[PDB]
Amino acid sequence: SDLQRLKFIRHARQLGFSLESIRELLSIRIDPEHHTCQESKGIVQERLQEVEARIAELQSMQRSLQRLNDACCGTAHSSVYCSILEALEQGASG
Amino acid sequence: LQRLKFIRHARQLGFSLESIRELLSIRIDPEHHTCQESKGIVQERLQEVEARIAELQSMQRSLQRLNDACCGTAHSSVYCSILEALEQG
Ligand SMILES: [Mg+2]
Ligand SMILES: [Zn+2]
Ligand SMILES: [Zn+2]
Ligand SMILES: [Zn+2]
Ligand SMILES: [Zn+2]
Repeated sequence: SDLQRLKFIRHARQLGFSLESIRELLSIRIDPEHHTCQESKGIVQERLQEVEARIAELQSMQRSLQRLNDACCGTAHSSVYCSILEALEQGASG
Repeated sequence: LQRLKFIRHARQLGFSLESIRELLSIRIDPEHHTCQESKGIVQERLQEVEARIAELQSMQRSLQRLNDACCGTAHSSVYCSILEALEQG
């Protein structure tokens, strides 16, 4: 139905599939007899790898930011002594 | 060259232009700023990063499940579990 098609698209968009990938998934959807699991899995797996890569990138930043946070007292203490500034002057490892 | 190095490091952590601007002001006039200010800027960015990680991990878990159930071979997509899952959500 029209509602089911939108539901299909909605679910794919919720997983972050690109316009290109959703178009391909839709093509498979209405013409499955001429497509395979290798094609559908490839679409999913490529998106999966991009998501995991982005998570790892963010986690690296998360760890550095966490280290920056943890070393600072976070009070009225004069910034002339702030470890955050010292760290950023040296690098981005936190 | 140091100001540019500082900015580079801040950029590597994803700080916004606004946050970098605030950090630079603290850096140049530290005697009139506090650790509370610098830590707040760090926490705002850290929380933004953690929020995005959480959103992505949610997608990752679902995608991983879709991946694992499919044979990924010449098997006709008429039987594909990925398409079935997408229909259901
Ligand atoms: Mg110290
Ligand atoms: Zn302090
Ligand atoms: Zn500090
Ligand atoms: Zn299969
Ligand atoms: Zn399949």
